Amino acid sequence: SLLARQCLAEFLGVFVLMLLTQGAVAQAVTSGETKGNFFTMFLAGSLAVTIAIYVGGNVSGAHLNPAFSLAMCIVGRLPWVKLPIYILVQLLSAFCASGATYVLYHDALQNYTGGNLTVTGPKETASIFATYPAPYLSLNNGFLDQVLGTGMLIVGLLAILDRRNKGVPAGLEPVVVGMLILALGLSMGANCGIPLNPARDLGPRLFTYVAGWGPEVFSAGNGWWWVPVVAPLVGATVGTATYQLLVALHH
Amino acid sequence: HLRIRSLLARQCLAEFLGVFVLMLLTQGAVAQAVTSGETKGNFFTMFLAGSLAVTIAIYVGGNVSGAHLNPAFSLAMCIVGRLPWVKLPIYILVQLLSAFCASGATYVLYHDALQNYTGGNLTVTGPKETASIFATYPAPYLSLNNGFLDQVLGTGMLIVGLLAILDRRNKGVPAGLEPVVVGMLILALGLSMGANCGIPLNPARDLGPRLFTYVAGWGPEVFSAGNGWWWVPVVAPLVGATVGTATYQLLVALHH
Amino acid sequence: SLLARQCLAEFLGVFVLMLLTQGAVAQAVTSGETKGNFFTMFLAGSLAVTIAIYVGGNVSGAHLNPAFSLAMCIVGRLPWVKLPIYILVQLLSAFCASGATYVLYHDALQNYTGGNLTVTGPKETASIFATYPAPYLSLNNGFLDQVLGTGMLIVGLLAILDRRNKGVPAGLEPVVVGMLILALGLSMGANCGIPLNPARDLGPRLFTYVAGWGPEVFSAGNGWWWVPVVAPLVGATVGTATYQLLVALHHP
Amino acid sequence: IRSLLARQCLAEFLGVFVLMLLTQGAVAQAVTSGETKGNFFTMFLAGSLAVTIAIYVGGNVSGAHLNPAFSLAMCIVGRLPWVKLPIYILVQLLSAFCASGATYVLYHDALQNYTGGNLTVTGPKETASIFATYPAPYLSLNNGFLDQVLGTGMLIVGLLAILDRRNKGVPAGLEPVVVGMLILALGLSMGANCGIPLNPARDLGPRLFTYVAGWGPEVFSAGNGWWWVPVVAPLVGATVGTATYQLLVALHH
Ligand SMILES: CCCCCCCCCO[C@@H]1O[C@H](CO)[C@@H](O)[C@@H](O)[C@H]1O
Ligand SMILES: CCCCCCCCCO[C@@H]1O[C@H](CO)[C@@H](O)[C@@H](O)[C@H]1O
Ligand SMILES: CCCCCCCCCO[C@@H]1O[C@H](CO)[C@@H](O)[C@@H](O)[C@H]1O
Ligand SMILES: CCCCCCCCCO[C@@H]1O[C@H](CO)[C@@H](O)[C@@H](O)[C@H]1O
Ligand SMILES: CCCCCCCCCO[C@@H]1O[C@H](CO)[C@@H](O)[C@@H](O)[C@H]1O
Ligand SMILES: CCCCCCCCCO[C@@H]1O[C@H](CO)[C@@H](O)[C@@H](O)[C@H]1O
Ligand SMILES: CCCCCCCCCO[C@@H]1O[C@H](CO)[C@@H](O)[C@@H](O)[C@H]1O
Ligand SMILES: CCCCCCCCCO[C@@H]1O[C@H](CO)[C@@H](O)[C@@H](O)[C@H]1O
Ligand SMILES: CCCCCCCCCO[C@@H]1O[C@H](CO)[C@@H](O)[C@@H](O)[C@H]1O
Ligand SMILES: CCCCCCCCCO[C@@H]1O[C@H](CO)[C@@H](O)[C@@H](O)[C@H]1O
Ligand SMILES: CCCCCCCCCO[C@@H]1O[C@H](CO)[C@@H](O)[C@@H](O)[C@H]1O
Ligand SMILES: CCCCCCCCCO[C@@H]1O[C@H](CO)[C@@H](O)[C@@H](O)[C@H]1O
Ligand SMILES: CCCCCCCCCO[C@@H]1O[C@H](CO)[C@@H](O)[C@@H](O)[C@H]1O
Ligand SMILES: CCCCCCCCCO[C@@H]1O[C@H](CO)[C@@H](O)[C@@H](O)[C@H]1O
Ligand SMILES: CCCCCCCCCO[C@@H]1O[C@H](CO)[C@@H](O)[C@@H](O)[C@H]1O
Ligand SMILES: CCCCCCCCCO[C@@H]1O[C@H](CO)[C@@H](O)[C@@H](O)[C@H]1O
Repeated sequence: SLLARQCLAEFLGVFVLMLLTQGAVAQAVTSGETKGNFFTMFLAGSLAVTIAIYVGGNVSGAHLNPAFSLAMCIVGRLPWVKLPIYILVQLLSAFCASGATYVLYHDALQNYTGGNLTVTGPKETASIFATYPAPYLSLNNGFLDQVLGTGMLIVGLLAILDRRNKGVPAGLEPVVVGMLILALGLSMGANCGIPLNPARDLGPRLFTYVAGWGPEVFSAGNGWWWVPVVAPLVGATVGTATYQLLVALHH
Repeated sequence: HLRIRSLLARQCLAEFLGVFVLMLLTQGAVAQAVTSGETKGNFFTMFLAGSLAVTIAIYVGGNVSGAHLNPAFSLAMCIVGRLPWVKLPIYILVQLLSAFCASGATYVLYHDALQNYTGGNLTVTGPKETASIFATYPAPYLSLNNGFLDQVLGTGMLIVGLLAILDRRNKGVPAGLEPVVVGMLILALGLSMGANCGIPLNPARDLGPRLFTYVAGWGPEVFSAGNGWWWVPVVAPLVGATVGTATYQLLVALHH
Repeated sequence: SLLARQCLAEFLGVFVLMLLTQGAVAQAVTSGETKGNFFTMFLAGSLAVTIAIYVGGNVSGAHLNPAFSLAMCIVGRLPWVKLPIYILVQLLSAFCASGATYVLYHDALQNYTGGNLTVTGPKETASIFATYPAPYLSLNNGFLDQVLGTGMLIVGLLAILDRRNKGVPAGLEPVVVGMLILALGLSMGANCGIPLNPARDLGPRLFTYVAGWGPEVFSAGNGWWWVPVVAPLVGATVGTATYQLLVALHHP
Repeated sequence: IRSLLARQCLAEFLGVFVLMLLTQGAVAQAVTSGETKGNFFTMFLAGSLAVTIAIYVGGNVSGAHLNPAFSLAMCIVGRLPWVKLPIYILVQLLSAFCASGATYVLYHDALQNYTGGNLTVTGPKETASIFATYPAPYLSLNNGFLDQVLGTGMLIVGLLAILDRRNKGVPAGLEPVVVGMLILALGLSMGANCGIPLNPARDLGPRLFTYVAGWGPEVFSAGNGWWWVPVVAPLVGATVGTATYQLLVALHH
């Protein structure tokens, strides 16, 4: 079954993406920042994307991201009827990787918290799994952040995926994508941590909702949960339109 | 039916796109470090991000063969006869405009963080100054002379490298990796000669955003600060590109 | 017959691997973290794998790791009867490279330790050579940690080596492996370092046993020493069986 | 320039000059900023970037040598005439001396601000080590000599292996990048004892600069007379490294 094969690729790639991304936050948090910090988190996040894109068969393979799946539907490369299935698989995979992360870091989490799982405050561990905005950040500014960041990402991915573009060399495309993730992380990561990917954010938030952290994962940050869902989708639409226009202006 | 037939228009669009990306990533990383109280960025993160921005922007621009992104490089391309002189004012203006616009986007991207960091007080010098998010300012100890030399050298070295990567009489680095190697050059320059004044090496990258901060809340001190520093990142890199290009060219002439 | 050349490549590669890896820990610990830290240790271990793999003739050359050698047997690329030879050579090279590190950092060890060679305290230097778990880590968590990390490394190496995949540009395979090791170190290095390699751990632990640290190197961490030996082997087996199942799933 | 030796000397001067500007530049950036613009990691990283840039400048690994130790290796394998060895070393030495003056000028204002004009070799505000290397205070001469024999021997074996057109190694056009990875690995694993000068010209030439440029004879007496270890020990490392490389090739063929 082709759909099944496509679904396997999404599940595998999102799983590896999420393990490495979340593991790097758990490493920094539960170690008191003696084995990780903000830079380590951004770098491991960009290496996670490089590796996951390889796992998924490169940029032309798995999407790993509802935002990118939307972009593929817009340009005609993925049938609209398959979009919910992809997003479902990507969400489930991120949910499952959060469980793997929880088990990988069980002793470290227990040691750091004494078993007290919190969303805010000095020992909070909710942000190992999903993102939370900086304390100063309004919903509007956060929405803008993650329209711009995701639209930049999407235009970069589409230009790499576009075979008529002379860009990066065969077999290195995931490495350059990793470079862009790093650049975005270090230049646009301060407001709310470049989730850039609604499955990357909602799947794990749901995991922490049911695995001990409770409803505050949805009320925290002024109801922040829906911004990493909606804004990347807006960013993918605007980014796909921008890219399609640029192509039209060029030939 | 939307195809741009004019070559000049296509070239201008590339300048605009590449400079815009270069400047968003470059200024964003300074803003991230500054506004976060250095908990989300720092000097190293700024130097690394600025060299990543160059790599990414040169890909966006069509590799080193495509967009210039830099009035100093555009001068070099004229000097070696690859850009008609008459197009040079057009390129520089589009570069300036793109950098100005990208500063606007940075300002909107970091509005809440700026307000929180400054309480609304937009200063150019002092513990909480934020003008250096957009344009570059010299260390307090630096004279114009030393600052001038610093930018002549940094920019001259950059241009010579770009010329060597471009020159097809050389063996060249692998196709599709030029931008990565340019990025590595930018990183090296930032860690070895970025202390005096933040290595702008690009008049558009500096003046455009300085003009933005002039009108967007920082006032005329952006032009008086540093003993009238604003003109050094304009003139010195152009002097550096001229000396670098002349140096590259006789070296080549010297081996023929 | 290429057995002797195959052994030489294992010995050379492991030796560069261990010098660079251990040196970076010694540089960090011994300088009071003024010339190294957790991050340079993880990055140095990445560079070391990249350099050692070039030295060993790239991913299809020296194995450098009992867990990869085990994977080569399972998939039928290394004869089972050579597995004990490769592991022995890998173990011996890691033991010798620890001697080289000790000599390299002789004055710095004495300055850091005043001659007191311990495992566990504030001036402990045993973890320059072999890996010890975080104080909170149970043997269960540490075992799972190594099984997962090594399994991920091995799936990555299999996919790079497998010529049915489109591949990574020729002569950059080692650089991409190094990026995986960096990713593993930053995302799952906190529990017990990322030995990922039985010879890289047991070889040097044997060295510290006889070179001055004593039997504590085997009782510390609730008898930690066997976990970096057995867990990467289980990870190699589980990763290999997973790579082969996925693959078979895409064939008839 | 019709003279072959002339063009070869020019290549050595230009390569070493860039190597030194970038290498010393990063130490001045870290020291004179009070480590707000650089630190130990930055110095190691910029050192490794300087080498790959300078090796490009020189025409890749099969171009300029940039290093008395590597030229000795080239003489031993017959790829460079012995009678040209004192010439190469002298040009490498003088390039490093000239590059140190460029560093002093580039960082003139930063140096005055940091020292108040008192140039010292030891103590809280010493600036001598911007230009040349000094050993960790705990290090004996013997241990530093071993440190530089091993570090340089490993560098030389890597470089010979890359030069050796019989080896499948790095993609054409990226050999200087992999050498720079090597220099970073060496800096992070073996840079604590005395930096990783690995290069007699990189060390002596700058030391002679600071000697005449205001730091005085103490650059030669500091570190229990340390100055000759980064001169002699890389030469022994190159010799040992070259024999080792030749042994290993023979062991395969
Ligand atoms: C664990 C660290 C590195 C693992 C790297 C795996 C690289 C090989 C992946 O190839 C792709 O796998 C997809 C499944 O996801 C399939 O759809 C298939 O088409 C194939 O082309
Ligand atoms: C799998 C899709 C289902 C996800 C739905 C989870 C969101 C449930 C709504 O939670 C509420 O969100 C408000 C913001 O609207 C917050 O103010 C807060 O009070 C919170 O209680
Ligand atoms: C990262 C943002 C940049 C995305 C821009 C996508 C534009 C695609 C350009 O296509 C190329 O345009 C040339 C003319 O310019 C043509 O001759 C032809 O070669 C065509 O294939
Ligand atoms: C993040 C890395 C992205 C790699 C590939 C992006 C570049 C692909 C298109 O580039 C170039 O767009 C220029 C406009 O800027 C045009 O002039 C056009 O001729 C085109 O060729
Ligand atoms: C780190 C950035 C430094 C700038 C890179 C310089 C690019 C010039 C590439 O051309 C050639 O690369 C060849 C490899 O084959 C070498 O032989 C060398 O002769 C040179 O002619
Ligand atoms: C429209 C593009 C040009 C941008 C701004 C033009 C120059 C602004 C000049 O400002 C003045 O420059 C003097 C010279 O350094 C300083 O001493 C100080 O008096 C400053 O107030
Ligand atoms: C920092 C480095 C910048 C200086 C650039 C020096 C360029 C040297 C001139 O080119 C060289 O001319 C040789 C003979 O004319 C050719 O055989 C070929 O080798 C070519 O590469
Ligand atoms: C700084 C790293 C530079 C490395 C440049 C290339 C290294 C070449 C390694 O050669 C390999 O040596 C193996 C012995 O270990 C042998 O098995 C042999 O087959 C050979 O292929
Ligand atoms: C203590 C365990 C640590 C290393 C693992 C040892 C693996 C032993 C495998 O033996 C081999 O099994 C093959 C298939 O099972 C058989 O074909 C046969 O060739 C036999 O020789
Ligand atoms: C489950 C997938 C198993 C795939 C394992 C087989 C890997 C193929 C080995 O590669 C080959 O190794 C040679 C040396 O042995 C090299 O010289 C080169 O020719 C290379 O192509
Ligand atoms: C740091 C990440 C390390 C993982 C490297 C993963 C294996 C790379 C093998 O080559 C890749 O094979 C894929 C499967 O065919 C293709 O999709 C193609 O794009 C190609 O590049
Ligand atoms: C050259 C390598 C030799 C192989 C090393 C394996 C021997 C390890 C045994 O440790 C023993 O653990 C005891 C705990 O009961 C200690 O009290 C003491 O008896 C010690 O001897
Ligand atoms: C060639 C491999 C030989 C290595 C043998 C190591 C000796 C075994 C370690 O001794 C004991 O292990 C116990 C449980 O593991 C610990 O609780 C502790 O009491 C320790 O002293
Ligand atoms: C920061 C500046 C980066 C410039 C990189 C320049 C790389 C091109 C240098 O090519 C080589 O120049 C040698 C002179 O040194 C000559 O011998 C000649 O044979 C040529 O092949
Ligand atoms: C630090 C690296 C150690 C150097 C080891 C080099 C000796 C191996 C030489 O033979 C290797 O094998 C084949 C011929 O033997 C070819 O592939 C050849 O080009 C080389 O690869
Ligand atoms: C080719 C140029 C050679 C440069 C070196 C020549 C000067 C030697 C330095 O003099 C003395 O060296 C003694 C030997 O260690 C030290 O004890 C120390 O007191 C120092 O004063």
